[PDB]
Amino acid sequence: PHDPSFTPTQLAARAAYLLRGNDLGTMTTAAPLLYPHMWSWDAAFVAIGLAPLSVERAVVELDTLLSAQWRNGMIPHIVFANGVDGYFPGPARWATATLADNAPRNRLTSGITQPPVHAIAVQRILEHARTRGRSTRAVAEAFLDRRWGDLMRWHRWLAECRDRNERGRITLYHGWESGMANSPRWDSAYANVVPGKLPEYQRADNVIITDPSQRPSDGEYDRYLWLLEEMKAVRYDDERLPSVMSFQVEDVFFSAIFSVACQVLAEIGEDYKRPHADVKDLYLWAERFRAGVVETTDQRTGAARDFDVLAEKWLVTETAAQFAPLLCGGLPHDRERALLKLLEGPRFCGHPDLKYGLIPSTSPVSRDFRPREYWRGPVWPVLTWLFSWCFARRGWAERARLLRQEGLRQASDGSFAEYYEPFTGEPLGSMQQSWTAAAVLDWLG
Amino acid sequence: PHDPSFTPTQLAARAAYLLRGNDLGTMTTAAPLLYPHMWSWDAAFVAIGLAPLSVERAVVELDTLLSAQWRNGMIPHIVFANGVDGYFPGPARWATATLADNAPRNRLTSGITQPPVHAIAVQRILEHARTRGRSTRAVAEAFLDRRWGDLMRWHRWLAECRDRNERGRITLYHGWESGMANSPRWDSAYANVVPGKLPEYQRADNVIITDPSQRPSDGEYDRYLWLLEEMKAVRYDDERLPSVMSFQVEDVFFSAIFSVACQVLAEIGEDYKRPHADVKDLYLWAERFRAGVVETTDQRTGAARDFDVLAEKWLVTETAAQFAPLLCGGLPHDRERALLKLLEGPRFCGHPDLKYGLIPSTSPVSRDFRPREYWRGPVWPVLTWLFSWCFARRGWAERARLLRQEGLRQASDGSFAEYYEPFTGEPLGSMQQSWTAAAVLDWLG
Amino acid sequence: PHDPSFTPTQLAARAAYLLRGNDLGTMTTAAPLLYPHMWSWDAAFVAIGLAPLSVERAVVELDTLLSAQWRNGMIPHIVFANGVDGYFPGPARWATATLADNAPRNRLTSGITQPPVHAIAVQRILEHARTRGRSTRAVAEAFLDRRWGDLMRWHRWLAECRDRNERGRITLYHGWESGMANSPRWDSAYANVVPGKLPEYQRADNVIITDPSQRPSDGEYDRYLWLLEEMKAVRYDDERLPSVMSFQVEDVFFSAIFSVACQVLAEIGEDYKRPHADVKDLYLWAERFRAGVVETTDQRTGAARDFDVLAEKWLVTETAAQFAPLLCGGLPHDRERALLKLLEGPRFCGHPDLKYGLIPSTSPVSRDFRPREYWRGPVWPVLTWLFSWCFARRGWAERARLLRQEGLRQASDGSFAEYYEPFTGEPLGSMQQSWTAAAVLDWLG
Amino acid sequence: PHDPSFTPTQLAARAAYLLRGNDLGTMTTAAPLLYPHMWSWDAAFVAIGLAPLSVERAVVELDTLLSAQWRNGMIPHIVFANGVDGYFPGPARWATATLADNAPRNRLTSGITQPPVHAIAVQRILEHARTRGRSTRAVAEAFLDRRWGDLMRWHRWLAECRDRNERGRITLYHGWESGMANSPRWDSAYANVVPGKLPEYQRADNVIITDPSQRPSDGEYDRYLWLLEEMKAVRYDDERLPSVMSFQVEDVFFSAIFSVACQVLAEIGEDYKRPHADVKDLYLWAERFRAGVVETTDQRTGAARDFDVLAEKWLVTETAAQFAPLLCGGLPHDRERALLKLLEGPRFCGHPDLKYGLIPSTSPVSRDFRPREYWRGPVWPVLTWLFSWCFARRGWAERARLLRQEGLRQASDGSFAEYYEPFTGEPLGSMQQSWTAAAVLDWLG
Repeated sequence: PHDPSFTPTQLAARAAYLLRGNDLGTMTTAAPLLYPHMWSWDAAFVAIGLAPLSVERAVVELDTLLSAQWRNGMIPHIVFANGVDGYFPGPARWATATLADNAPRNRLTSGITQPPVHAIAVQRILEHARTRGRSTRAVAEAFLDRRWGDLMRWHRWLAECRDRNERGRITLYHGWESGMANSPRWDSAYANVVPGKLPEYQRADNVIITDPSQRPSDGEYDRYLWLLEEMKAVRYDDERLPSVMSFQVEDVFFSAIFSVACQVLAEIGEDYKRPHADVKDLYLWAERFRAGVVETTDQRTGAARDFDVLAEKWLVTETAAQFAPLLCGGLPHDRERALLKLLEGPRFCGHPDLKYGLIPSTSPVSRDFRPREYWRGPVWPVLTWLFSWCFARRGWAERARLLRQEGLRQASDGSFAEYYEPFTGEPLGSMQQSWTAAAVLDWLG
Repeated sequence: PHDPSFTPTQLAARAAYLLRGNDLGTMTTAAPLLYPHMWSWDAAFVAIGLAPLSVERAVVELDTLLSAQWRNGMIPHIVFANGVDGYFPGPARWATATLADNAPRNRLTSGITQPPVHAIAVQRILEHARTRGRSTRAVAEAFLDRRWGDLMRWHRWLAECRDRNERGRITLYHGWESGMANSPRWDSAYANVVPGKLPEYQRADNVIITDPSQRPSDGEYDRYLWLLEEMKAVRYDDERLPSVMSFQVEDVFFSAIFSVACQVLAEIGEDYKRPHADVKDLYLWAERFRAGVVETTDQRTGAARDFDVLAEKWLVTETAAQFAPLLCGGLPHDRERALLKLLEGPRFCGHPDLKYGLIPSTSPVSRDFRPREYWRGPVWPVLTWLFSWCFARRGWAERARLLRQEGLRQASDGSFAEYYEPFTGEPLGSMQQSWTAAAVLDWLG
Repeated sequence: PHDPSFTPTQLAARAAYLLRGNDLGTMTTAAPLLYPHMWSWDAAFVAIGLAPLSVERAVVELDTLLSAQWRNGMIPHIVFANGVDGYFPGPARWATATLADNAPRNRLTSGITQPPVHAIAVQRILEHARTRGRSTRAVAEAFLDRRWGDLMRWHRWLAECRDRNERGRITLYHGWESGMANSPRWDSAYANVVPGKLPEYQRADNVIITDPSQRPSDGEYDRYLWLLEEMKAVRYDDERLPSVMSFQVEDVFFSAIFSVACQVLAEIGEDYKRPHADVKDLYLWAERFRAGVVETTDQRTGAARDFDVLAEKWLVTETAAQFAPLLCGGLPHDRERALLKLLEGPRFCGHPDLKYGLIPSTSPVSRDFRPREYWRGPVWPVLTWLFSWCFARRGWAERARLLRQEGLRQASDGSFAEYYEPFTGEPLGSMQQSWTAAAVLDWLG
Repeated sequence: PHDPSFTPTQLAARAAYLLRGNDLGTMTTAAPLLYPHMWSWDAAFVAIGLAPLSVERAVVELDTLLSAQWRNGMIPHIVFANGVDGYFPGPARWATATLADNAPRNRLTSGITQPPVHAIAVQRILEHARTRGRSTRAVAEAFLDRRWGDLMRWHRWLAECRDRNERGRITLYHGWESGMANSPRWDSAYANVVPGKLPEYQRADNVIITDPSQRPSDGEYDRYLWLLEEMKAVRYDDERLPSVMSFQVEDVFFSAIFSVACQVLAEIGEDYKRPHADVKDLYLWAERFRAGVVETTDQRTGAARDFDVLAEKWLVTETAAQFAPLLCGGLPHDRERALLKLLEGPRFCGHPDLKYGLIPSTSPVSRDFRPREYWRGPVWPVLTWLFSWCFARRGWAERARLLRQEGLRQASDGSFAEYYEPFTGEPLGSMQQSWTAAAVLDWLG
């Protein structure tokens, strides 16, 4: 009654209870109903959440994801559960099994990608395994033996096929590949996507989340689904997409995560005596994408910009993605101090009306801000976790600690919500969201 | 490496992870492999462990158990999982579905009972639900509406059919009904059980636990299975068992739990406006069994004795069951002080070689003590929990706290072992034992 | 910032820092400025708070108090610090050094008493000492050897000199002896106190606490100080007080504390082989004062009434002292259930406007309620602690737990306030109050 | 009992109780008896430990130290408490009041310096203050206004007067200035110190710590005290010390601490708009002393060497000071990996006989190792803390976490020992050492 929050032990227990409850056997759904399949970057965070519970099962989560890797190295953003419906677009709509030459056999997947947080999950698994003794280390090391090549092929596909011009930024062909479907970042690029005759469909997502203020609009879904038509028309061929896609953007946040992931995987490579050529390529990509991210930045504030490849235009918006350079490093000293002032100030974590000192997905002072509407404003625990972990890696121990503390305070209601209203703290999106439980589990230690 | 123990949050998370992992859907197995079905008093403890995680699912656990209640009110000690093998004796051996007129329809069960800890689980569910607000209170109250009569019929069957002579002690027809299969308590009664021609069988339990030092002997299993033959021969008829059973003992520990359970259920009855006649009967039974327990006690030490009904003999052994009167109250002041001195002294919790200050199942100084052998010596987390909870209810806050603290220290290895070696702390029995995880979850709060 | 509360470790650290900061050497002040001397029941709580930090120093605190015990057994409510000013009435006003035949030599004290919580502090010291090993047990046991007789003389003085008619209730000659100066309990007795020629004085308390809404009025202080004149006029002679005092009340809360303290001290005496005649007397007094408390109770609600000895009338008020019978036991079952319903319902802990689920000193629905005014409404951490500890000793583990949880939530601001505003949680009275820090330290474990 | 360790809250409480117990008013002694005055780098750590308890009192600690700063900027290593005896050499032996032109007025101090950890304490005070709201921020900011210039003069004195040749390393004229009196680092330099006519003296330190195995030898003390005679003979004149001192070493650990402290203080200066010329000088010194540390390093292992200025030779020893480059950064990637391998391997934290995974002051495999003898082997909580904090600032979050976890495990006995036996965990040196309590308080959060 007086305090509906849970203690740290109750919260850790409920988080673990949730993760096991979303386990289908060898894959964990991203949420019970809204996302009843395996999503790529959710699966990485699920592996992080499972590592304190079972290193073996955390490795299983990544093995399942990597078993769905495309022939060319791409990790698709959905690995569909066998016989499960209730998410749209589902496998019939993607038609990758029939159309895509590089699609896996004996797995059904989507035909687009998602950010490469996977190396970070591998590091957390290895860190847990090393505290657990010989048998558990052997599990994690056997996973490295079995999957190091697949991880390399994933990073190599990103570096070679989504950065064809060696600019150090990743090109996306769908806003879904950013992880942030309706971010204001993509609005001006989506405005130039004009659907042709689009085959009939009915959304599933807003049958589960019925409050229209919390999900994208019908007109946005028409553009999301039209881009699918464009990809299917060229049978998901990498070489043909640049010629046909109505949406081609360089995603600076994805690019910064890739830089970090390359550096992380390179250090794993050195510690576990992987091939020197692989380690050298990883360090090369880490520096290439760090530089690519820095090249986008405002010289006064450090804020990173996305780039619309079709319009040949920097995309200037006020979202959390602006803070990409903080994740990967590389900014000059003065510019990074300015970027931190922006982060901590009244446009983001310093905004006087926020319930928690956390990073809203869109600045509350932006014209684009909508406090309930998915990536247009709400506070996302997954981002809080990713920022806190990257900040700790930068050496910003107190900044990381504060994000963790506020994230745990927000999460102490036990809803494990997908995102939270930034002013009232109301849980929004799906409840029982796996990567929110995973963030809590990793934080609580 | 240096410290393989888990933090309170890691331990709570792993305990919850385990409980959900043993969940078959509407019943939780007592262990993954050794006990791959629902056991009656394990199910009560599972409900206690689930209450901090999901009041709804805790209620489901008790609903499933009570759906298997016999027509006469008996709660059987096993509710078998549909299609699951691997425990022996299984349903084919009991043959209750074919033979027992009072057996449930559409559930397969054993033909014997187990201690009535269920009311304690109901109290813990209600206590959790009241901290969680209106909707959760409604779940727990709807369970009371739906199951109060079944709980009454359970207590009434114990009081009327297993205490036919109104002595205030429960008669058992199998040592398995005590929850303590090979306790030294039953050795002299088992010595008078002479098997006839016993149908061939092969144990399953020692295929899973292969160390022979940790389980009962083949000769003990022959007697356990012969008693089954005696019960089947009279088709599990309550009225016929006293005439045919080679094993008839009054179990003072079971009797003390019943007294406590009656008092607990009576208080629930008063708080939730149940029928006055039911509450009055519960208080009557609570006092009858408190007196029955006290009547067994040594006048100098307070230690409670079991009674062999066939031999007409008090059973004097040195096991944790001696402390029955501490659970239910009723001893004169001087005698209870003596009993506490026995508990805290060098024969039990004070023994100088114990790794933890916990109650061994058999006194280490007894000729009967075997440090690995099931109920002949090891320390059982389930007993630690039951003693700590009953002690707190007596008002012995520090004694309860110390048992909890030592139990948590012992459990901090994360094996969730069925029992522990009292000197080395080695985990024994089944790992991943559900009621050990439940004790940890309840303790950690 | 977004949440100014302290973590448990920060709170425990700050509580201990405070207690050591208030240590003058061999006595701890009750607060830094408002109460810059040793008060008797504060000193008991200080000893409880010191026990987790230093058993030696906890023992010193009680040794210092008992060194000021009067020749007849009375423990006076203030032991003044040598050469310290800033509290009024000071030693000159009491004039016990010169007037009181029973006052101690080479300590300056007041001339009235306070509740006998001291045995509870001895129990907590012994419980800590027993967890700390041999040298620490030796310290606590030596304190018992040295002070058991003084503790007996304290209890004997209460039983013989403040319960002259063996009614099982303690008579007070000053409202200050209740520990609750301006409780509504005493208003009708104080209305019959008419000061004669009262020597001029200036208050000190409201120089420190200047907000007039938080302290008693000048008119009340005139009565407090006039009662001192009546005592001085008979030189504090126990035999003459009944003939001259304008204020003579039986305090049912003090009486219930005394019942509990006698039972606690008797159990200590048994455990440490103290003289049997002493233990027998303690148990006799425990039951006499239990019965005396029960005799006062409302036949419907169980609520305990104080008694005005001069007016020969029961004093019916709506304060926390009504709950005296819950501390010591003795109510018939049905009436204790009614009393608990009153405690947990909308007149006390269930009042809908309370910030915390805690017991206000006066019911918010009473015409006497004043949310800021000392004992006329505020929530006192010292009472939360006493009720929680007594409730645990009754066996009401969950009720005790809930009081401790809410008390720790309230105290997490780190002000260690004397009392708190019941609706807003505003800290009131002296900050850095020693017994509030002691409560927190005992709770946090 | 079965486990004498304290819970986190009990430990935090006892640490704070200790720190307040060692408070003389405006300075905290480094220990109760062994070190009954203010030491300079202890005072910095005391301020860190006080910051979670009282930002005001933490600031006072540094104000008291800086009030004893010499005219030339030097912070002396002892500020003597007025009229306190029991440490030798005391103020009479140093004779700085009468001989040293730069000694402060109305403070008594020693005549040598100690490592510049002070900026790290300022950062922790500011970080706490920023979580506590406006009044507390005002206190910390006022301290910066009042003392920024003194902090600059301290850093300037080190950079200009103890690095006269701009080598980026700090020259010591006494092994006591390293904070590590009897480190094997200094043995070959001390072998070239030949006392002349040394005035008679009696040690005080080994009257308190009487076990000869835990303190330096008489022969070492003769050399410590003779160096004082050489300084007094030139009246502590900075310009004359190079011409007369028999001990002149470049201390690479002190140098690395100075690099870190300059970087930390420069960031503070930027954040609080201090003069730009000061910030520029601080960053210049941070990089100069980083480079100076790196220049000393082994080309295979990265291990840092001290330099004997008189012998013009690198000092190669196997102590924790080898790890200086991990604190300040600057090693090439491959050599820093080698240095981390040395730290985590069998010569240091991975030695198989260590009770805790912590850094011994001297390698257990070195011929110089002595497991009880002050800096010749014991594990020092102060160094665990410094390494953990510096490692977190490098971004090595898991390495920092592991040091803190093991440090808290070691400290959970509550002795707050000066140092610990590396194999048995036996507390050694002074108990109730202030900077050990400070480490614990900072860690527990």
